[PDB]
Amino acid sequence: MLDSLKSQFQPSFPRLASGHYVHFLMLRHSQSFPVFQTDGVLNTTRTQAGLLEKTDQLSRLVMFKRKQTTPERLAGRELLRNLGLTSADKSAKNLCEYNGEGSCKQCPDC
RNA sequence: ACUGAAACGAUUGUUGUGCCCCUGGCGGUCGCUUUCAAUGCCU
Repeated sequence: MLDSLKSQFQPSFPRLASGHYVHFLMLRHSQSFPVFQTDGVLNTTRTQAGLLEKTDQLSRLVMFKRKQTTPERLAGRELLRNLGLTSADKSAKNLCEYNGEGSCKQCPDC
């Protein structure tokens, strides 16, 4: 499989966005009691139940972009530190810190 | 530069501590192992 798909991707990262999108379609299944909260309650919104022309509204749980992207993002940074591509030590030449001035400008996460 | 670029309401926490299905209660009451029988027949 991966040997055939190597044609689709860019050969190096472009300056301008070119309009090649690889989309991952997933079902995230709860396995033990997640708590997607802000403001002290589980985040919810009213939605229509389904696309087939319903009158019927339905309160569904919302997992915000932050609540899923950051757990993916940070699990990449700890892998890069374990491979020794980036460092946690302030005296290293390949330091990367998640939010402040000390963010790298080179590493895969950035 | 989409009023733009990146953006975890988070960290920690035992529904806990004590508690006797407990107390009282007769398997009880009535009941004939009974009824009939030649140690017998001869010397």
